[PDB]
Amino acid sequence: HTHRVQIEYCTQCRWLPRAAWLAQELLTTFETELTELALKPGTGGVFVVRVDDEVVWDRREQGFPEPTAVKRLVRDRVA
Amino acid sequence: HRVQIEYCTQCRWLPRAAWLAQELLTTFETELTELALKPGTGGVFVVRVDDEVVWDRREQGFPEPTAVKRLVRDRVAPEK
Repeated sequence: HTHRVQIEYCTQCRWLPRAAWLAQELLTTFETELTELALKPGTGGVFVVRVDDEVVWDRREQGFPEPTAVKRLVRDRVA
Repeated sequence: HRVQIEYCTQCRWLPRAAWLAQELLTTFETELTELALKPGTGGVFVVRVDDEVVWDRREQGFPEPTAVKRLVRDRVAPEK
């Protein structure tokens, strides 16, 4: 466990459940490479995934975080 | 306010850890800066609030939502 992942979801948009889901998807696939995964309540329309402080996925740029797509971008950062 | 949940990875406790995270984040969304899930060793299941352990499985058993939410409110901000 050496890398950290963070998911910032828009709280008002009731996106906690999908954030939680993604957290489970990522933690189950990268449990051995992640030191921890954090959920950060966000402002409005916000839904971003960060790996080691670096943004890897932004909703209003790449759309909905499809598991596969986002898991591939997260893996590259933890080859 | 930062909360952390360390669950035993080998025990396949990710799902229950994720559930609790949702329970706590939905009740304390306005008081928490973030809630983290930390994969743990064996049989481990503890909840921490501001680095302070508030719930430990092999001491208080399964993290019943109400019980644990009350202890978390106690650290964060004692309201109803």
